[PDB]
Amino acid sequence: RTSIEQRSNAVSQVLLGIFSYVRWPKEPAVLQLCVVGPTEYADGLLRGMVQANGRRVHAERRAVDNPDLGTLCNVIYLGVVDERERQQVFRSLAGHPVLSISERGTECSVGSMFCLNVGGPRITFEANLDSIARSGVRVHPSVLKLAR
Amino acid sequence: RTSIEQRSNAVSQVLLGIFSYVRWPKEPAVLQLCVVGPTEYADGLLRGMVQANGRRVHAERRAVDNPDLGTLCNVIYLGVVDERERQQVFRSLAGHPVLSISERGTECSVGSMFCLNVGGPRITFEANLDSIARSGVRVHPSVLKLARRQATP
Ligand SMILES: Cc1ncc(CO)c(CO)c1O
Repeated sequence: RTSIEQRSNAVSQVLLGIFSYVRWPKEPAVLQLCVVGPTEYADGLLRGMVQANGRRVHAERRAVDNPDLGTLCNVIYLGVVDERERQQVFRSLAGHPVLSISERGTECSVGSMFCLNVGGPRITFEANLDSIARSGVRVHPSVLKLAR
Repeated sequence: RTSIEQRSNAVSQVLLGIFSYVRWPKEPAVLQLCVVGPTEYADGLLRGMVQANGRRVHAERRAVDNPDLGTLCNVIYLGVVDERERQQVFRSLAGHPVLSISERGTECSVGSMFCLNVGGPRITFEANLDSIARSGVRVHPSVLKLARRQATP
């Protein structure tokens, strides 16, 4: 088991944790996760995951310029994108109840609601409170206790 | 246009095509492939592949800063990394017989032997003679027959 694999599984676990604080307006029977753009640590997600409640999380890769990310995805896990691609993605998510989490995120000021920092002894993440507030999903504030 | 999983599967086949033109000085029983950095089209590779002669390609992701990439990997599928990360990677491969292929076309300028262009109707690729020469492996020039046909409607 490589360190990328260990981390990938941790990313899976961190994500499940975050998911538990999120509520969608209409809760789907199967939670759709979309991995968008190049990622290092999404392989665990892509094998599939199940929430504590029993809801299955189905994950697949979708393209940065898929115009239907907002209706096809309940959760976005965002990899390497440039500014024009990131804007494209979030224009698709606009007005839809979509949880967004980015794999990197030096700053986490614009774009995703939560930004993982995966390198390092443990995975940490930051919260973008403004993204959270414009996101369409409800987020229990206790999740911030799990952030950095 | 094409789907992501379609492209990934096609990436597998282009890579197998490229492998077929390459020879390692001491041919291993199992070809070791390392996916390094963030990738969008490597999920197929990571299932493992088999070459026409029946040799298996074992694939796994490895860290950019793994100093033993050159020793642990026969092939590098290079993802989308930064300047410093890339330099680390190729410094690690120096003096080791390693085939390097990049997911994006930008990397032929900076160390990768082959560089894929995945968007479009077919997957095309370009190559760099400098990086090939210093690679420690032999590449038959016929490899560009595959690139040319891929680039042809
Ligand atoms: C594409 C290409 N790759 C490799 C070589 C020699 O390794 C040649 C011939 O020098 C070539 O044309």
